[PDB]
Amino acid sequence: DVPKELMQQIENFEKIFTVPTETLQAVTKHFISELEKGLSKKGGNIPMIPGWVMDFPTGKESGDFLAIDLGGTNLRVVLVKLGGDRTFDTTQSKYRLPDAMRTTQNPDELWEFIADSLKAFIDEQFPQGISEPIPLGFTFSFPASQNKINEGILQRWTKGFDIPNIENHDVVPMLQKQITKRNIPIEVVALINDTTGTLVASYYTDPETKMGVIFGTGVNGAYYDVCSDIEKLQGKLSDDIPPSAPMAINCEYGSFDNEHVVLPRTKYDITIDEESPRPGQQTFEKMSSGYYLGEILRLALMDMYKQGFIFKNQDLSKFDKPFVMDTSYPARIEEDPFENLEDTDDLFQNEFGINTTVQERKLIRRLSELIGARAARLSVCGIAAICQKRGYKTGHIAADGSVYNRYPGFKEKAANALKDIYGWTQTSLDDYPIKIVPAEDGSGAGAAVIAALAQKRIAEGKSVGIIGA
Repeated sequence: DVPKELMQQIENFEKIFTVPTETLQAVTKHFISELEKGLSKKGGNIPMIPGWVMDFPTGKESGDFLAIDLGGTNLRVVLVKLGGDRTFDTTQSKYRLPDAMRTTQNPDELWEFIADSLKAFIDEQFPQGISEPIPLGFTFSFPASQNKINEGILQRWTKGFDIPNIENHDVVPMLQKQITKRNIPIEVVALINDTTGTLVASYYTDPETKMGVIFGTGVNGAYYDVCSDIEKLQGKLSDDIPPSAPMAINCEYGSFDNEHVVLPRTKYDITIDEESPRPGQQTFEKMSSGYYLGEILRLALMDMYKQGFIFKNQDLSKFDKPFVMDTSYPARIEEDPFENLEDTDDLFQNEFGINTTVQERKLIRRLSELIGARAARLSVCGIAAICQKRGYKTGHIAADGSVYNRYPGFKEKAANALKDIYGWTQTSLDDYPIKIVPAEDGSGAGAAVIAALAQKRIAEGKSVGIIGA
């Protein structure tokens, strides 16, 4: 179809958004230095946080463990029954978080709500009551600091929360105090980030697990390093931790390349960064998360409109507004099945009142493929850098997040990007030596499995954090 003028614009967009193999290998190479710098005494833009998990699950842990996940809307409560055979059973209940609870002015209140919901859960699940205490792990996916598995210092509220006297305090005793007040025999023994549970719960059912990874609104990965290779813990680990012990690391690598030395940032990426809540931060997350792809698309289209190629004589009042297109716009455009791109045509007409021609839809579609492919390719550089740092030649990468699970074609493109990085020659994704597979649940199962490892150490008197606490 496409006229010559549009065809030249599509070829300019191919040059802006294509990230060839050599760029991927240079990004990856710089990413491995940054991982190592984050583990050093001096530190770096990647935090590389010790997760205080110092054991690999054997797959034979068994018994009843609880996990709670404090989310945006709901408090989720999970009873996890470890089978002792690399399998587990879960039972969950969701307790919607009152509108007014997120912003209470009584700091005890939230902990009372969590303990009351625990009480109702336990009532349904253990009708004859419970005699010996059940270990609990708390997925607290707000910005926090820890020096041992069973503390959690809030650094700053997020997602609308705004409760006084909690920032800079340990939240574990606040929750434990309300549990003990109601006489529930539950012990809080672990506080984790959901990415570090993703790793640990997938390892329990699949011992080829080399990493846990999230491809969602936020991006993150966790893996096991080795305590002798972590310079910043030198002299902070008591003698009951062997030098070769494993140490789970929560990278928090969304800040990779805040120095702007390797990522292929375009004019559109600079504009996204400048219009965001925090310009200069979360650089790798802005370059690789699915959350920005409709806004990238939007800006490229606004450029074409302005330069007189498309949307001639249309009213753009509804379209010309930042973040009017979320991730599901490009996703739907990529899924449009037929050649004349009828779903895309309905979308632009119904949402924005814009009538397009077929040729305009082929440029929109081709733009949406280029942008979803770039985000998939860049998002695996952190996987490759960890496997190359640690020398994993084979293994499974446990993945989760809404982009990984739902964005069209993200899984094939992420796998093929690994292939390019490594120069593999196999031709089916199933024979690749490093495979991306569906993760187990990190918020639920993962916190419970971590609670099972911490409680065994605590019981034996072994260290669960640095000398001091």
